[PDB]
Amino acid sequence: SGLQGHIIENACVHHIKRRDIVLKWELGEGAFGKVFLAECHNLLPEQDKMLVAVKALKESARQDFQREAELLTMLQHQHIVRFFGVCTEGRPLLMVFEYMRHGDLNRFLRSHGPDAKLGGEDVAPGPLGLGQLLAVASQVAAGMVYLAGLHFVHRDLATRNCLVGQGLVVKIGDFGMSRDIYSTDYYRVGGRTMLPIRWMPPESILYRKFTTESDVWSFGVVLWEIFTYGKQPWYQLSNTEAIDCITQGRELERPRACPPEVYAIMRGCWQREPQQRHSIKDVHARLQALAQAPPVYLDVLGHH
Ligand SMILES: Cc1ccc(NC(=O)c2ccc(C(F)(F)F)cc2F)c(-c2ccc(F)cc2)n1
Repeated sequence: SGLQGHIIENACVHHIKRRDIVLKWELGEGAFGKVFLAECHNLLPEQDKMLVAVKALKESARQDFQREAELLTMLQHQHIVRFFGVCTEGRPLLMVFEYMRHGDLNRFLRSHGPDAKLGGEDVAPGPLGLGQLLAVASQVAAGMVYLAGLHFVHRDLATRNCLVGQGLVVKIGDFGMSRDIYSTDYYRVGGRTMLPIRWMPPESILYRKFTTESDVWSFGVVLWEIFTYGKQPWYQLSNTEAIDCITQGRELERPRACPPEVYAIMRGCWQREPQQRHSIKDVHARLQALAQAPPVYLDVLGHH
């Protein structure tokens, strides 16, 4: 449950008046609640009014909301979805986040991939270029560095759990609806429990262990998703065949658009032994340089 997992190991929360939040329309809905585009007044200076994404809590779940909001208030970084605070006067209780114009990273990758149907404000016509793909991956890594820095275990790192804003700014974050919107990205064990198996290392599938290291493995899989324009990992396999391949040491193939150097960052996250796995700091440091490298050096990395 991500935020919940960090709470089960271990207020500065900003409050917003209901009259300062004006609900416009729904963006999505699930089981834990729904998301609305809203207009927020007197939130930030030199703006007066601004657009935000509002999570409306759908029982003794009100206490959960408060600790989640406390955790979200602490979790502030350039590549973590900005949390503005809560509205606790009257029901439904709301969490207020920034509005991310391009939506989740998976949706954005596929819409700028070779399988997209078809204007070009933040990015060029046709599929994303190498430079665009690298900057994307680096921001996700930066965000994961801040999380390993604060010693936070995500448990569900995937491009569907990242968001894209104006000027191609990518941040880790979701509104708790991935299980409803991307149900095929989870394996239903029984009753309620749904696991993102295609993104999980052998110790999370086999031993049910979740760490900072199972999170670097997921990043490796996120790196693969970036270079395949949001394709589902092990798409050719059923849930049981995918569990089998992961537990039997199989590695995901090198994507077409992926340079051997980027594939080496991936393979480093995919070491069977959690200890052997490369730290997120170095995975990020390796990606920052690859992203901020001259086009002369970049063009020699991408062939054909
Ligand atoms: C059922 C479910 C599953 C997963 C969720 N996401 C998280 O726990 C999560 C969100 C954000 C970040 C980061 F890094 F951006 F700070 C890290 C995370 F692990 C949620 C969720 C619950 C409350 C909420 F305000 C937002 C999302 N709910």
